[PDB]
Amino acid sequence: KRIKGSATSILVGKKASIDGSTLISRNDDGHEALDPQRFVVVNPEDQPRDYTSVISKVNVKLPDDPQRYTSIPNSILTNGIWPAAGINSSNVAMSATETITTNSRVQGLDPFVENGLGEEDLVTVVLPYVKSAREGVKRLGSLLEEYGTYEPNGISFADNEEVWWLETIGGHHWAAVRIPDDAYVVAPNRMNIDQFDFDSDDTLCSSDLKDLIDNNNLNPDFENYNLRHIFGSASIKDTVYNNPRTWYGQKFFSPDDTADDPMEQDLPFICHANRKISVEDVKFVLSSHFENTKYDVYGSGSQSDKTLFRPIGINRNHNVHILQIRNNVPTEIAGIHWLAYGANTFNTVVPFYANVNDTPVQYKNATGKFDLNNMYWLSCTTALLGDTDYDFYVDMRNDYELDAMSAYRKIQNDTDADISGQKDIEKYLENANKKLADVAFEKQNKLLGDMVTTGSNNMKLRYNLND
Amino acid sequence: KRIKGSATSILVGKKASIDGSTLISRNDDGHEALDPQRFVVVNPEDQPRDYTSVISKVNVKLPDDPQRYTSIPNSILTNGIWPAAGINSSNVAMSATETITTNSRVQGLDPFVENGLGEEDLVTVVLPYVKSAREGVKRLGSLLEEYGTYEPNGISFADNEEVWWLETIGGHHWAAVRIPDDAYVVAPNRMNIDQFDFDSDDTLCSSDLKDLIDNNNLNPDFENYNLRHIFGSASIKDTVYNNPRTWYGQKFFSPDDTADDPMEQDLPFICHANRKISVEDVKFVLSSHFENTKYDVYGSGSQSDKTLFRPIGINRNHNVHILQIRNNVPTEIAGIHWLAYGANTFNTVVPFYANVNDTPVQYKNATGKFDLNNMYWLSCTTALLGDTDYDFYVDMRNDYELDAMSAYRKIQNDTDADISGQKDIEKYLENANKKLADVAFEKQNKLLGDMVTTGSNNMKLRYNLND
Ligand SMILES: [Co+2]
Ligand SMILES: [Co+2]
Repeated sequence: KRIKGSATSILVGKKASIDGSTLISRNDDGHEALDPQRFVVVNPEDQPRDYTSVISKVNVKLPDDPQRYTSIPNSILTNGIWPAAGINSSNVAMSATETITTNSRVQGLDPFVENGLGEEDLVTVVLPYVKSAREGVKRLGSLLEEYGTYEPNGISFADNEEVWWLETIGGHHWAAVRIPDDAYVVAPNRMNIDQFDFDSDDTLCSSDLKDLIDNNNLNPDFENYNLRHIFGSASIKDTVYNNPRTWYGQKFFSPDDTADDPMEQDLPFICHANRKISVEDVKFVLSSHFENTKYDVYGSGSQSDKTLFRPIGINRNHNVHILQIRNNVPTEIAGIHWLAYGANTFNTVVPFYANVNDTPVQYKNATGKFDLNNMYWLSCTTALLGDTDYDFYVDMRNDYELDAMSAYRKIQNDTDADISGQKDIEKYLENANKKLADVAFEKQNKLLGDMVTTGSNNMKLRYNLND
Repeated sequence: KRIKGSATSILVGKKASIDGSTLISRNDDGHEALDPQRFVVVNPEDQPRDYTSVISKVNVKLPDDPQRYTSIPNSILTNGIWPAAGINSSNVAMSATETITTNSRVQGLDPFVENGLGEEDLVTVVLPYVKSAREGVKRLGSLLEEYGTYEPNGISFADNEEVWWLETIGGHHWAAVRIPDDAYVVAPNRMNIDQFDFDSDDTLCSSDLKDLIDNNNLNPDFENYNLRHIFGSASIKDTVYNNPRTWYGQKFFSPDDTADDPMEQDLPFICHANRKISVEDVKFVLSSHFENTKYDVYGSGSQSDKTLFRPIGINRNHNVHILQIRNNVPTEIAGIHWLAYGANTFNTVVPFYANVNDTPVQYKNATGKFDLNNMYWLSCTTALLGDTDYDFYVDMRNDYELDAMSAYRKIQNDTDADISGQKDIEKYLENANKKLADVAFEKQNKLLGDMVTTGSNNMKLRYNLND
C-alpha cells in the first residue's frame, strides 16, 4: 500500500478576517503520531528542474524560473519531500493536501493513476511557478489533466486578494471555487464543494466536467449540480470522522446558523461568521477536541461518546500552518507563514515572515534523532505529557498560549514598525524570525518545565507525610 | 512567579437598592485558602508620601494631604499591604481588584509593565486623594498612564450618587462605565464591559482608546464597539470559571430575563433586577455555590458536574466586603464598611461604621499565629468544619445568619437613631462598632460550639448502645 496524509483545513476570505488579510490553513496530519518536520526556504537554485517523486515515480519537467518559497518538508525522506505548504516571493500561498473522498461511479470512469501526482509532490511542482491564487489553481489543474493523480485531494490557494479551493476528481479531473471575500470554510477529509455554477467566473474546472456528469448519469439530484453529491461521499464513516469537525468549526464561527447535529451530511461549504476572524480563532478550531460537548475525549462523556468522533487537534498533527497574506502593510512583509509542530493542544503558532532566505535553527534542524533542543521534538513531548492529565495541565497551557502569542505580537509589531528604509529586507526579517523562534523555544521549554515540576508532585509513585 | 488575586464582585446603583444606598462589593479571594486579614483605619499620619510596592517595586510619590480611610490589609506583608477596599472621609468607596482577562492582540500593542501598579497597590494610591467616585476613576486612569500596570483588573468606585466600574486594558489603557442608578452588575474574573458608547456621559476612557481600536484592527464586530469582545476573552475556561458565576447572580436577581445556559459568553454587563436589592441579597450571591443546580459541590450532582464550575463562596474567600454609602441619613453615618472573613458559607457581614479612627480588636488583630479569639481564624475554622458535612450543619448556619443579622440591624438602628448632637462622633461610632464586633464574635463562637457539639455526636469514631 501507499502512505496517506490526513488533515483539517480552514480558509478565510479577505473581508472575513479581523485584519483584512487572507488566511489559508491546515493541520498536516499523518499516519504515525510522530514524523519530524522541518521549516525550510527553497531558494531558486535549490529547486529541481527535473522532478521525480518517491512514492509514484512520476517524472515532471519543471519551468526554469522558480520563485523562492517557504515549505515544511519531512526530515526523513523515505516517502519523499512532503513540503505541505508555503508562501512564494510573489506572496502566493498554497497548502496541499486535505485528503477528501470520491465514489465508485466516477472512479469507474476515471480511475486513479498509479504513476500520477500526490500530496508528496503538489506544492513543489506548483507554488514556485505562479503569481496569483488563480494561476495556482489553473497550473495544478493542468498537471492533474496531464499526469493524473493517485489520491483524492483538496488544495487551498491564496494571494492578497483571493482565496481558492481546488478538489481533485478521479484520476484526471478537478474543480475549484473562489471563496467569497466575506466567507470562511472548514474542511475535513471529505469532498467539500457543494453547489457549483458552471456559468460563474468564480468557478474553474476540467473543460469536460459538465459533460462527464451529464453523459454518464452521475448526478443524483433532480435539479442543479452539487459536486460532492455527484463526486463525493455521504457515508456512515463521514458522520463520525468528518462532519463533526465541520460542525464544531461552524458552531464556533456561526453558532446561530448551525444546528445541533454533528453528523449532518449537508453542512454548507461556504459560511458566514457572526464576526471577523482572527489567527487566534483559526488556531483554536485547529486545536479543538469538541470542548464542552460529550464528544471531548478529555471531557466528562461516556467512553463511547468520548471516542466516537475524530478530533481536530490530534496526536498525529505533524505541523500546523496558517498562511497569511496581509493587506495595508508593505508587500515585503505581507506574507506570514504561521507555524507549529506536534499535537496542537500544547503548542502555539509563530508568525514567521515568509520573505526570508533561510529559517531559524530550532524550526529547521529536526532529524530522526530525538532532540529536545528542536521545536518539533519539544512540542510533541509537551503534548504527550499534557495528554496524560489534561485537566491538570490545561491552566498552565492556557497561560502559556496568551503569554507566548502576546510576545510574538509585540515582536511582529516592532518589526513591522521599522520596515521602512531597511537596506537588506531578508536579513532584517531573518533576524526577526530568529527572535520569534528563540522566544517560542524559551516559552515552550518553560511550559514543559512547569508541567514536569507540578506533574512530578502528583505522580502515582508518591507517599507524602502531610506535615 | 507573581502572586495573583481572585474575586467575585457585585455593584448596585442607588435606585436599585432597597434603601436608596449605593453598594459596591467584592469577595477578596486568594491563591491559598487561608491568608489572615485585618480591618484597619489608615489615619493621614500613617499614610506614606513615598510609596514602594513589594511585588513590582513601583515607586509612587503621593500628595501630602491624604484622607483617612478604612482598609483590609494582609496581616502577613510578604507580598505587600493588599488593602483591598475601603471608604474615605469624603464617603467615597473603592474596591480593588477584580482580576479580569485580556488578549494577545491588545497585549501586543500595549504590554504589561513589569514595574507598574497592581492590586497590591491601588486602594492605597487612589482612595485617600479623591472626593467622588468619578474622581477616583480619573485618578486611577492617570496613574495607569503614568506608571503602567502588570495586571488586568476591574475596580469599583462609589459615592452617595454614583457607582463606577473601571477596567484596565494592557499596560496603560482603561475604560470605565457609570452603572445606571436602577441597575446592578455581577462580575467574575473576566473582562466585563460590553457595548460602549464613547460619546456617553456615562463613560470615560483613555483619550486614545477609540483610535487604538480603529487603527489596529482590534474590533472583531461588524458594527459598534463591545469592549470585552475587543479587549477581553471568550475562552473555554471562561465557560466554567467565570460565566456561571455571572449567570447564577443574574438568575437570582433577573430570573425572567436570564436563560438556562451558565456557559453563555454574552451575558449582559448591566442588568435590571425584578426587585430592589438588599445587603442580605448581595451576601447571598457572594456566598453561593450554585444551590439547587447540579453544579452545587454540596449538592446531588455527579462528581464531574459538582466540580465543573468555580463557585462564588469558596474556601479561599479571604475577606468579603460590601461598601455602602447610605442616603437620607446624616453624612457622618452614611458610610458603612460591611465586613466578614473566611469562606462565606459560614460567616455574616457586619455593618461597621466607616467614620471611625480605629477598629475593633476581634477584626483588627490577626497575625500569622492561629488565634480563635480573632474573627479571621474563628470564621475560617467554622467554614472548614461546615464543609465536612454541609447538609448536616446548614440548618444551624441558616438560623445563625438570621439571628446575627437581626442583632446587627438592631444595633445599627439604635445607633442611627441617637446620632444627633453627639459631641464626639468617631468615639460614638467606634463604640457602636465594638458592640457589633462583640456580638458578631459571640454568635460566631456559639455557632461553632453548636456545630462541634452536634457534630461530635455524629463522628465516625463512635459506637453507641441504642438504649
Ligand atoms: Co526548460
Ligand atoms: Co458572502
